[PDB]
Amino acid sequence: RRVVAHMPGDIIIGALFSVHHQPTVDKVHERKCGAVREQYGIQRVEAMLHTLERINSDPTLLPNITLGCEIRDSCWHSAVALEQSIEFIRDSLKPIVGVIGPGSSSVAIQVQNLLQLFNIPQIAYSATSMDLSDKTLFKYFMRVVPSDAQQARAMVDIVKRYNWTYVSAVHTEGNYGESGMEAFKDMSAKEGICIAHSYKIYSNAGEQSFDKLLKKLTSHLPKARVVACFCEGMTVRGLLMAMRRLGLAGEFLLLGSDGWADRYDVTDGYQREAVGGITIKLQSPDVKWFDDYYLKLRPETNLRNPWFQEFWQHRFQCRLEGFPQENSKYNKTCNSSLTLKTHHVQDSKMGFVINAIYSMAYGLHNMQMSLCPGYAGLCDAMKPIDGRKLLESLMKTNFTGVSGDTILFDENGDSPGRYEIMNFKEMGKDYFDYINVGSWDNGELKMDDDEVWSKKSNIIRSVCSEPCEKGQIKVIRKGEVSCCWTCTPCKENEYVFDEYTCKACQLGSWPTDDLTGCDLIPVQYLRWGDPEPIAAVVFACLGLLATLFVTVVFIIYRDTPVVKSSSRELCYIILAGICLGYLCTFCLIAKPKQIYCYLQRIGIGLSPAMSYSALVTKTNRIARILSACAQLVIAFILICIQLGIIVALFIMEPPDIMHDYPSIREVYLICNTTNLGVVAPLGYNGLLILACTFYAFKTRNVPANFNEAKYIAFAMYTTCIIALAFVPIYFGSNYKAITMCFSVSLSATVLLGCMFVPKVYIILA
Amino acid sequence: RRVVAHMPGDIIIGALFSVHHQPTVDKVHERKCGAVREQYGIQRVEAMLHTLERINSDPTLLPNITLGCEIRDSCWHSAVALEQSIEFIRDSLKPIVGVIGPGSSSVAIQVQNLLQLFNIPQIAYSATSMDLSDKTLFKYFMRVVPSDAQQARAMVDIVKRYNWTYVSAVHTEGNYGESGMEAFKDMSAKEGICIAHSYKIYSNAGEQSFDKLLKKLTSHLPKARVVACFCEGMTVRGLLMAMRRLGLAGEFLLLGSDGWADRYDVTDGYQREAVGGITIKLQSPDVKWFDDYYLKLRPETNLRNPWFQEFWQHRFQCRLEGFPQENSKYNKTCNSSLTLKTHHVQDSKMGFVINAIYSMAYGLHNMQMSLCPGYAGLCDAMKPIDGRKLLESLMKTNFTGVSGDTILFDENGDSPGRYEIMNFKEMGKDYFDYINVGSWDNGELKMDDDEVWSKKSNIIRSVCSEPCEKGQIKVIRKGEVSCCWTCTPCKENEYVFDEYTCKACQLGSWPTDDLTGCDLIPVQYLRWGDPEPIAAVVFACLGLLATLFVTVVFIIYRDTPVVKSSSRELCYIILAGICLGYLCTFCLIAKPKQIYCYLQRIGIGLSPAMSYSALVTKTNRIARILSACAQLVIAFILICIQLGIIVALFIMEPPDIMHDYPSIREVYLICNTTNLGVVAPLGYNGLLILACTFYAFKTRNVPANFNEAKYIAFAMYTTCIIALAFVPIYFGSNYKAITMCFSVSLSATVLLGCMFVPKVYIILA
Ligand SMILES: *[C@@H]1O[C@H](CO)[C@@H](O)[C@H](O)[C@H]1NC(C)=O
Ligand SMILES: *[C@@H]1O[C@H](CO)[C@@H](O)[C@H](O)[C@H]1NC(C)=O
Ligand SMILES: N[C@@H](Cn1oc(=O)[nH]c1=O)C(=O)O
Ligand SMILES: N[C@@H](Cn1oc(=O)[nH]c1=O)C(=O)O
Repeated sequence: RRVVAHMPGDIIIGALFSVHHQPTVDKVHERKCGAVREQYGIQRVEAMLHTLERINSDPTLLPNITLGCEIRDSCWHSAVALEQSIEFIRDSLKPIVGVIGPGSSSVAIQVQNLLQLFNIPQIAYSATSMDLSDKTLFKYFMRVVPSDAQQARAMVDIVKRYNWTYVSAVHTEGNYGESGMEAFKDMSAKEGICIAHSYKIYSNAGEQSFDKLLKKLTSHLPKARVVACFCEGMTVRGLLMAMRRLGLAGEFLLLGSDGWADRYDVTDGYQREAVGGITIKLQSPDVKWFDDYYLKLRPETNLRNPWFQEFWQHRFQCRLEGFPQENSKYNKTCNSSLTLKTHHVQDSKMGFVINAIYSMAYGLHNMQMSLCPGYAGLCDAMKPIDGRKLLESLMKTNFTGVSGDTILFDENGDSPGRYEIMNFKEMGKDYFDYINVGSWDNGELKMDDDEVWSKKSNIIRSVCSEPCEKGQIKVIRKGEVSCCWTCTPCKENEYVFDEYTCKACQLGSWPTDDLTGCDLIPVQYLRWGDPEPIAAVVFACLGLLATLFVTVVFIIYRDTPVVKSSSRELCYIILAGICLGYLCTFCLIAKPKQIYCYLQRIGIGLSPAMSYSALVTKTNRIARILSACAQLVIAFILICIQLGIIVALFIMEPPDIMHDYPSIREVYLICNTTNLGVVAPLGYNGLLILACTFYAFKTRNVPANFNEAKYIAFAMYTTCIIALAFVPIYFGSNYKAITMCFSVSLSATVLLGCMFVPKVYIILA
Repeated sequence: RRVVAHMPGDIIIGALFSVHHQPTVDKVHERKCGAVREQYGIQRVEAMLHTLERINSDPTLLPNITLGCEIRDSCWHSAVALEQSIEFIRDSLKPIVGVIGPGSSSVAIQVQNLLQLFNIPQIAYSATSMDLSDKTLFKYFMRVVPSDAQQARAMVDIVKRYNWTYVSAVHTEGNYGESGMEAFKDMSAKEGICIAHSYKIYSNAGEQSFDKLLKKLTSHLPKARVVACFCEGMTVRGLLMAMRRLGLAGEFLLLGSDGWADRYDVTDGYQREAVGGITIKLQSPDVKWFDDYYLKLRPETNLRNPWFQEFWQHRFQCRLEGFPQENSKYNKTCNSSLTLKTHHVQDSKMGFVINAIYSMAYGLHNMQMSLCPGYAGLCDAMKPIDGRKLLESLMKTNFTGVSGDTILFDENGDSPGRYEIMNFKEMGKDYFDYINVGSWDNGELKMDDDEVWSKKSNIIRSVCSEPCEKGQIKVIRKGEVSCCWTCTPCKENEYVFDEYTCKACQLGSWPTDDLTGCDLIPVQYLRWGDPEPIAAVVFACLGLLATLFVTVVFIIYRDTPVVKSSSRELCYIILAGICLGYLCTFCLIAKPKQIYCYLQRIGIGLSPAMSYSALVTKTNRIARILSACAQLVIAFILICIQLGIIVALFIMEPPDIMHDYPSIREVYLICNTTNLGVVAPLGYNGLLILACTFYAFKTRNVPANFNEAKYIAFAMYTTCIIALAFVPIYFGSNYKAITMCFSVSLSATVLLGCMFVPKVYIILA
């Protein structure tokens, strides 16, 4: 059977330390674990052997009673550890009062399922699963190291700190890896992280499995460069050997967990491939007295550690002759000058092992003090040491560790801890070692960003797509990982609403700069000034001066017989209307306002009706004679026909400015002028024009005072064509106001030019 | 301690049957399992304690040797089963050759991890998890039921058959639920299904936990109406209890699994909450010879089974007076008239238990006949029965099952099997039953869709969003599962590229019907129909007729002195140009072509200019005299200017068809006409017109033949005004061709109608 390392005592506590390597894949069934381990094996085994013969020699802990030990090998396998635990409990079918729990979390679970039946407390130093924190299933399990929830949080913090978004995930099969990845996914995908794929692999899988895994990992190589390994000690080594085999030598940045840590045995011979990796290590200062005791050890003297001779032969490649464990495999013979001092590395968690073997001692001491305070030794009430009492005392245990910090188990049998984010760099030529960079204690991580990536060209960001926010572009996600987007550009009309929708602005509106929001488009009107309104207003002003001159001539020659042929008042109402129609242009081309446009409508309406109606009455009188003072009256009544019409139109169309939007980009303001509200007065004016066309066609060339009718007929004919010429523009355009102004102005200055100008032209003679 | 049913023999098989219920959450640590179970307990115990006395009686199976037993209760818990297994192996520290392992995945693995260390083959009848198919970790585990991969495939088939896409999932904590749900998730998310959320719950959790789980499940009533368990017996019952408590009676459709099967003890008293649910049950015909043995049992005589009296007093809520197990909790007593024939239901896994026991017996028989073929009994070669040999013999066993089929173990340790879909329907009022509605065997699925939902208003398909492949509204996904999409339209000119993106068509193009594709929109041209161009062509034809009449008169009355004041040809060329006007109109309104382009340009550039040059020469000769044949040459030199300038513009701009895009919806075909390419000939025409105006008023009214000077000046004035009247429309419009046609026509019929016509007006007398 297997060998065991006894040491005598009054109270015996067990331990399970992974002295030998994991059994190979092909010999799992035989359960014959392979090579020996130094750090995880002989160092730990020696620690107990010492940290009990310190406790025994110390009078202040457990006086007059001697803790012994039975240290037994678990080969880091759940099957072997279970058989060893069975060997532990064979006595209960001297009793074992407790064990120092095996390193692996899955192995810890397997051994706990058996130990809790016989009420045997178990203390772990490296088991770091969340699954072991549930006291319903694991009542008799306590740890001196924090859970790996905090470790997953630390890894997530590291990932989020360096913009890393698109990462790959690898985890060892078991409880450690499974729980690690579960926590990592749950608490990462929430915040910002985005896992490309997750792969699982056994520690003892063949090289073929690792090759396949590396191919699958390289499948996403261009984008996902960070691999987040909640993996174990040997899984990462397998990955490194696969990397060496496949020729890939630094396209990945492995992001380890507390299986890689500070360990040198996982990067021996493959330092070129793992350079740049970030690991997370439970903090524990190196003990000193253990080194002093350990370095002086020799294979000749240490008989109490049955694995010592084999390890001694394995480390320095030679053989021992004068001892049974010759192991003739090694050729040369060891000389009496070899020592462990050279290339001596004391692993992490050597603080934790001693802290455990203490916590157990302090629990025993407290329960001894409580049960029989008077006696000093094994009292009658202690001979069958009760598991329940021991666990009750152990739950509330509280002391100072070797590191100087204090140890307390909370309600979950757990102890708090701080992480230390190591980094694998290359100091000199062919010289690699782990460099402490950061830390993480209770959600706060201090990181030396300078030490990692001693430059500004850090590792390529593990992102699926570049930041898509340069302007109008707006990301669309194609069903796959929510962190792969395309850069589809929205249109100029819309602005980015969120980041996945862009929404159109109002009918009169435009997106602001940088597409941040939307704001009202500036309004445009016919400003006072401008090219064309000057050409309008100068025409209007010169027309006003001309008509003032004409009325001055009229009033001067008030009683002249050559002009006292027609009704003088009739030849007045014309010019008054002309003047009003002239000021109509001025009140038309102006800043749109409530007070202005109704007056503008009145101007465009009445003047070219009343003046032309006076002309109609004059032509009526002439044609009928070829009456009395009633004609001035009929004029007034004829005018009014229109005043009533326009006042009626004023009701359904009150003067109020509305904004016009011919296109999405420009906005104009005009009042309630409408096609129906303009055509009707223009229609009436047109009807009057057609009525007076008949009388024009009647008069032809009648010999009158200075041949007035001959000029007025031609004038009215010209006005007809000028009026009908401008309709296509006015129907469809944005120049309605200026066109109306021009049309009115040009319709005027023509009738006066032929009805009054020749009279004034010859009035000088 | 815990009682253990014995039966003496030579070779003792063990077994673990869940006689008692799972220990409550509060008393897990005490390990006191609660109430007794009939189906999963006493029925199975009675089965084994018979089959192994039928086998003993049978001479053809294991002759001259008597199989025994040692049934123990696992209480459906990992902890209790482990201690029972320890009790099994205590002898090996009579030996137990093997066990009929517990039917529970987690319990199976827990017992296996202990048994394989002692080479004890274990056969499970109800452990269907996938994890137990690995022979690297579970070399000593065989089962007579198929794995859960097939069951997950069956559930996925059922889900996909009824269009169910947005589903919710709950699985019992443990190896069975976890593995089953992992397989279901993979195999569903691969194909087309879409899980809203996944919940995990322990089967023995309090009512508060189930209430919280049901709240989380009701968080998605509107869409996720199907919840697909893969959960255990006493987890669907928890769901039903929560449904009863918070008053849901059909808001969900539970889709059960092998755990639910058709068990009547998971819906007793909660039928109203579970109506309509679909379950999956391993097919096993009811064994008949077992019923005859079972129904005749009496508590007075049956003293092999130690649990039988307790079960008897539990089933009939009474107490037995004459035996120590009085259990005075019950009030009334039991008369000698109770019989198990009332409401007798046989569990749906009684085939598999007997099959497993037969398998173990046949394996033992094979190994017996191989090791010592001659001797009939237990030869000396098997006093220490080796577990390895027994496992080797078991792995290749092959016999006929109780149901009728054959039992064989493949290389993976499991056995083939077929499933049976079932539906829990309310047949009569206050009467419910499980109805077989199909089956599932090796991939192919048959379902009687008529029996389930005997209507068309079935359970609403659980979809997060309506299928939005309608019209042109596209699909956008929003950071949640690629099944909860909001449907948005895109622009009318845009056609759908794929299900998620739409893009606009070309500058000149339009999306086809149903927005599937894009096609070239037909071009729009100056159609020969329509009222306006028909009127234009009629006017051009009338102009041609007028010119032909004029030339007929012109020639008839050529040499006559009344018209022989000016050069007939000076007049003729004018006539040639006026005809060329109408020819230009004809060549303008047509299909725009390469030839027609330059022809139309030549016409418009030449005709009016060459006519007006002759006109100005004719006017200026008379004006200056108020000569000879030099007038024709001095006019031709002016005519050459248009030819030169048009040739220059021809060199600058070649004639070609140009396709214009006024809007995204309208496309026209026009020529390469340019503003600068037409303004210059217009400029020359204009300066010629103003020169003619200058020459006009000089002559004013001159007495000539029919007083030509009287009319021609007025005619040209009319031409000038009509020319400048039409230009605003041509400046802004889309009807350039027809506007130019009208302009040319109007400029025509005036140079003749009152300049040539008066000459011939009195030519007939
Ligand atoms: C990205 O990382 C850099 C430092 O590596 C720093 O700007 C910050 O942590 C991140 N920036 C953004 C915009 O997320
Ligand atoms: C939905 O299921 C029905 C059968 O129940 C069948 O038409 C097809 O599988 C699905 N129909 C559509 C339109 O996808
Ligand atoms: N921490 C791991 C165990 N472990 O694996 C290694 O390779 N080192 C180490 O400590 C766990 O909690 O399971
Ligand atoms: N089939 C389950 C076990 N099981 O759970 C129940 O509630 N019934 C039942 O058979 C498994 O394979 O784990």
